[PDB]
Amino acid sequence: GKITFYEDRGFQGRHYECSTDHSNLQPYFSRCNSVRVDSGCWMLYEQPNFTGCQYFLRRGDYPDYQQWMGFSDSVRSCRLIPHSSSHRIRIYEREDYRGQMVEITDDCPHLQDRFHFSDFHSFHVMEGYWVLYEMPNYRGRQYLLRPGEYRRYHDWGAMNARVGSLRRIMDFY
Repeated sequence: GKITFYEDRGFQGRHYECSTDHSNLQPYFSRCNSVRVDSGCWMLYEQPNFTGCQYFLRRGDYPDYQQWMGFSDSVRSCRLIPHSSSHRIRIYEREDYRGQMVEITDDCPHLQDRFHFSDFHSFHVMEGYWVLYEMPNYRGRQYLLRPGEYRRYHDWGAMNARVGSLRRIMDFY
């Protein structure tokens, strides 16, 4: 993976070339107003130690933070998402894997209109890496879901339970 951060929009000003996870990007730049993703899928985080708002980026040019649905120009830590050869998640109606459940291996641009239930409060990621989104069609607040268990929204770093869509992370081309 290779990603480059730029302090000013349109790929200007101080920049930093990165090919690894970083828990603290503050030594290399103080703001991030544009990004070039040479390769790989990335989760960027507004605050150090993979905290605060999260944003999914993949190969391509992002001349403004709005292009990664940024809340601001803050980017202070990052993860390079490893490859997933398959994706499998269980979606549950209530917290702690209770209520109705559905298991999917594809993307879901609208949770509400698609299943036999209309409420979504816990997830079990069996395979692969996903991005959970606040709103349908992959908009709003973004949350990385890694292989593992998410009993309630606190587990995926949300301030509340609002969810709308689910996308597998895979490299473009």
